[PDB]
Amino acid sequence: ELPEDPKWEFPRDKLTLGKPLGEGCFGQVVMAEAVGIDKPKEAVTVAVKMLKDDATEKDLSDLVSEMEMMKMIGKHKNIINLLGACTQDGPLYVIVEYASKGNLREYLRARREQMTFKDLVSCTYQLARGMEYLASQKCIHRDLAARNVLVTENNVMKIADFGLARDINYKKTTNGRLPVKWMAPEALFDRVYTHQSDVWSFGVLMWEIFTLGGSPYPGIPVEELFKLLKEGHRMDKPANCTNELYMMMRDCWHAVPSQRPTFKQLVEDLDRILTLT
Amino acid sequence: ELPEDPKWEFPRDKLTLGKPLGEGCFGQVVMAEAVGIDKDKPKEAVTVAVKMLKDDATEKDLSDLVSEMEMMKMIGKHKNIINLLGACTQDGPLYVIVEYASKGNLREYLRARREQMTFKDLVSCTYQLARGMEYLASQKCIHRDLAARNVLVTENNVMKIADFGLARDINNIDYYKKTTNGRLPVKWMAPEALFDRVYTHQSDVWSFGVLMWEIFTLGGSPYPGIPVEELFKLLKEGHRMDKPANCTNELYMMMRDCWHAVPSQRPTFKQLVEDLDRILTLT
Amino acid sequence: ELPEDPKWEFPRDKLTLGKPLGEGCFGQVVMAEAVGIDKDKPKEAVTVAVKMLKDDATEKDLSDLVSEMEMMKMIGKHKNIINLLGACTQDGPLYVIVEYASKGNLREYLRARRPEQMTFKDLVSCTYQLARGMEYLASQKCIHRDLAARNVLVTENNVMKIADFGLARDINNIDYYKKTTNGRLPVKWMAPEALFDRVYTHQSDVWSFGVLMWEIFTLGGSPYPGIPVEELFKLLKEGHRMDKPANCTNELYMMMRDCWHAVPSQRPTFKQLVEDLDRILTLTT
Amino acid sequence: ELPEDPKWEFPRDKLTLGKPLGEGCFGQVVMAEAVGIKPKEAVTVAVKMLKDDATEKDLSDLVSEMEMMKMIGKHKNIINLLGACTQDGPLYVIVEYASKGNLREYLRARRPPEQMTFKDLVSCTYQLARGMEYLASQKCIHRDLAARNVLVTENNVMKIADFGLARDIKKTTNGRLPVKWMAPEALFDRVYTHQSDVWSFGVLMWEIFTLGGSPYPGIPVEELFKLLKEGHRMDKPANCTNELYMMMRDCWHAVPSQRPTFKQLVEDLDRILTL
Ligand SMILES: Cc1[nH]nc2c1N=C(c1ccccc1Cl)c1cnc(N3CCOCC3)cc1N2
Ligand SMILES: Cc1[nH]nc2c1N=C(c1ccccc1Cl)c1cnc(N3CCOCC3)cc1N2
Ligand SMILES: Cc1[nH]nc2c1N=C(c1ccccc1Cl)c1cnc(N3CCOCC3)cc1N2
Ligand SMILES: Cc1[nH]nc2c1N=C(c1ccccc1Cl)c1cnc(N3CCOCC3)cc1N2
Ligand SMILES: [Cl-]
Repeated sequence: ELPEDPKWEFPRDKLTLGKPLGEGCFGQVVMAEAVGIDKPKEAVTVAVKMLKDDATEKDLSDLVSEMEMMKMIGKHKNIINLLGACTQDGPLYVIVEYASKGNLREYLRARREQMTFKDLVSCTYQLARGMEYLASQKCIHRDLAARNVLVTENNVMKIADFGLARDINYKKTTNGRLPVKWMAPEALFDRVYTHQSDVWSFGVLMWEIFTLGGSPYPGIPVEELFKLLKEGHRMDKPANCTNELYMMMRDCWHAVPSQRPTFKQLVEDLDRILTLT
Repeated sequence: ELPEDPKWEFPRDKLTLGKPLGEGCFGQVVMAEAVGIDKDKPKEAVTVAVKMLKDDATEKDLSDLVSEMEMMKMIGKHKNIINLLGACTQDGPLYVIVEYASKGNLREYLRARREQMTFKDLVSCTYQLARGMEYLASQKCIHRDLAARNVLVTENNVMKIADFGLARDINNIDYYKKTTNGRLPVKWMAPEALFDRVYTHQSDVWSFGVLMWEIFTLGGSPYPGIPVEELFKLLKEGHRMDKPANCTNELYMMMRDCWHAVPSQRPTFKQLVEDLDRILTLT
Repeated sequence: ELPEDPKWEFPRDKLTLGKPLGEGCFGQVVMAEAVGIDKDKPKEAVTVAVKMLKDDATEKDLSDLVSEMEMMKMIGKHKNIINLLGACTQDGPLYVIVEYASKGNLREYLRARRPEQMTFKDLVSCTYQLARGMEYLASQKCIHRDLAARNVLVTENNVMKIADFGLARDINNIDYYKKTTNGRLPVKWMAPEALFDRVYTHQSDVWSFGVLMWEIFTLGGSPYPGIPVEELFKLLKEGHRMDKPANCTNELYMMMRDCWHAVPSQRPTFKQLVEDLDRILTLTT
Repeated sequence: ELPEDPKWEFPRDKLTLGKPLGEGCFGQVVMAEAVGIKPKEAVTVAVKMLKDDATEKDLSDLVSEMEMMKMIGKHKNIINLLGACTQDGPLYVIVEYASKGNLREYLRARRPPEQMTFKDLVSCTYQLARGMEYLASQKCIHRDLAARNVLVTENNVMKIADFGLARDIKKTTNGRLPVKWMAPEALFDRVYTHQSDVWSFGVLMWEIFTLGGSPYPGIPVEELFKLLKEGHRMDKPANCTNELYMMMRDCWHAVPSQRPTFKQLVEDLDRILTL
């Protein structure tokens, strides 16, 4: 039923299972070592993303689309790479890179052995760079939340959850099935997405980073949240982040999409900060 | 955002917060004692289940919860379907107040009894989940998600259907293929919904057959040993799950009947209510 | 060596072959004149077209004819459908004879007369004959799976006749006929349920009939114009349906849309199509 | 929708659509100017594409045909793949263009009542013969060898074509191949052998020597099996020299081991051209 790209395909037999990394509602993945993925005969360890016993058709449609999305994006230091994809006789298995420390939100939450401010800027800098590569490839993430951004072993940040991604190169969905708190007003109300919306989500992502994994829009119910955005309630600055970042961070959250800064602008703005810290 | 249902609204202050009865991936429900709701105008506390969106939320998830409140008001009351005691639409975050089932949901109700359950008792639940469906489909609605995991058993064991938020009104046009197929789990879905993208009343009966399978083989997963990806390939082939152990052939023939390839020829929901009534009567 | 059917047999000596009329992937038909083939008109030569194996013969083709011949025996005579007149089944080559329509297959014939002259009433009238023809098949519990405009032969004086019966199969006790999957059918004229669920029925035929009206209405135009077969599946799930032809009246177009309903239970059955068409037909003058 | 092989894929924009070049009931082939190939120049190619009446099974046959072509490689005397469009949009499989079409027609349109002489008739046989030789040792077999499925190349170079019914090396359905060109060994027991094609080749030789005349003239397909079951063999064509007639008999040998091997046939033919 599912055709196999020759370059991506990997034999089912070669791969070996490991203790499951996680079992989310979105998808199930099991850590595993796959040998000779590149053949160099190296038994690399790759997390595998796969379906649950009961899978929604949209999940089936989404994971497969997520696998396809990885092929288009070029290998980049920040975005999580796809090393090999399996579409054998058995159930579809996707092989991804393994990030030893888990997602960004959970990594900071476990460091409230300490996180110096320079590292926080560095963590922020890498995300901008990743988005910049995606912008060049015209891919829009649609999430950009700390909770699905894998931070790898030796602290190099990695973007993740490309299942929701679409290739940009307005009206295919109402921009539902996405976390509202991390979602842009333009997408929320008019159901269209653009690079700016990721930047707004990225603006929310910065609060996740600067609140040491803290949840955004504290004390506000999602139903209530529709109203504040129209009137302009933007969250106050996190303690650790310096004031200069806030003007940039707040600028990302804008009423009109055109005003919001593009990624090229953000990385360049961010590159200097690391230098003077 | 939210209007006013004078009969439906229940003030936030009257209802009391409680320990959570599970946190679903889609939404969170927390137990509550409803001071305000009146069994017969007592104004005495009655236990209840509050269903609320958890703060991290899907864009659709807010909509689905709102749809669930809207869907239930239209349905009315039947002894085989979950009640709809209250809503807190007027203020704060949406809170939906729905009656509580002591025994819990049917799928795990059966797994934990693999206690003693007589064969007929099992027929009774299957017979019952059929009476409820008949009323539900006689109100020009398609539940669209029938599965054991969503049939809730009350204390004293009276089966109540749940998760009504997904099902859509089919009153004058029968759910043409608008859907993008993210609506339902593949294992419990009908083939026409899976392939054609059309859902009719009959598709609940295809789903109902799997519900008969789950109930009959002690809350067991269907299409076991078969990956979802591979499932589609033999659905066209027509291979179907075999009769669960200790199930009478007559129920199995009824089960296979539900599994008819042609939606038009599947047993009508009235027939299912009618047969089981005869079947159950013998013993 | 096939078993003889006494009624169908037609002596080889009586039949004397004539020049060939087109070629197909199922074999070929050569015009022939058979003496007194039609009962109640004995000792007369009535032109007949004989379906015979192509010099190069597909094994499926040999089997195909045998099956095709069997279908003719069961359907029974009808003014609007091609009818078996006789058959050659004995020792030697197997010639199967079938009625000869002077004008030819309908889609091409229409393509003959796009501004010859064809008035709108004839186009509506022509559809009525096909709908009536289909009803007999529905009544006789058989389904013509490949019901498309190109295969409908129209006779001299326009008595439209159905054709290319090898695909159609009996449904005496089982309605779906779900066993056959993707063996040999056009995607564009296939119904949606059958294409995806591998089930065919009479409501399923009407969808093929639905398209057949469109081909006929726009002078034998190809169905689903400008859209490739490969990408047809995606639009079909989404609900795209071809637009009404410029020639078409609104009333016919609603029936066309009516014949394309997603749910088979909902589409009209052939009795309704013939009845609805008859009224529309009545007001033509 | 379909996995794209990087080597084979050719961008849709690059190849101008062009116009029709003959037709077949199963699929449609249309000539086109395909810029590029590693010439880096624009030259004509015939792309085979799904026809309007798309059979459900027809799509599978097209994919199999593309697959067959990929493994074979390139030979002088056999039509070989020139890359295919693949994943984006509609699927067109591209093959090399032949100028004069199928050989059977080419021979018919060269019957008197510069026509080919006897050496030219022999020359076609050698080419066709060597091509089977190239195909031979690839662990592949054509399964349908006849004049129509053989395509001449502008400037007279013969190329075997229409590779869909080939399975690179007996559970096959064996419904879709013609009775007359089928090997007796193959038709009756449904067995398929690399050298079972010599009979097909033996029949093919006959088409060339009578400039395309239909094989077993006067014998209907229905009655054909009986003659094959008993001892029988097509008559030697008038144009062909007697030495060839025996080759056909040798090619038609009752048991598969006995039919001359493709190297043998090709080697035997060379002497004849050489002589
Ligand atoms: C797909 C993928 N690729 N790489 C991954 C990974 N998934 C996650 C993950 C975490 C929570 C929820 C969902 C998921 Cl999918 C992950 C989790 N825990 C890791 N850790 C092991 C060692 O110690 C700390 C914990 C590592 C991970 N990395
Ligand atoms: C919406 C609703 N209405 N009524 C409900 C209820 N939700 C559930 C539930 C069950 C499975 C998955 C999700 C959910 Cl939300 C529930 C769970 N467990 C119960 N039991 C308490 C006492 O101990 C045994 C267990 C009772 C429940 N009742
Ligand atoms: C089986 C049969 N029965 N009757 C037939 C007939 N076959 C055909 C035919 C047509 C299209 C495709 C396939 C076929 Cl087989 C036919 C063709 N051409 C005719 N005409 C000759 C004189 O010029 C005008 C045209 C007449 C025909 N009649
Ligand atoms: C695969 C391929 N490669 N090259 C091809 C070609 N297909 C054919 C062909 C022939 C018979 C049956 C099927 C087919 Cl598909 C072809 C036919 N006729 C040509 N002629 C053009 C000029 O006028 C006389 C006719 C040219 C052709 N070229
Ligand atoms: Cl139906």
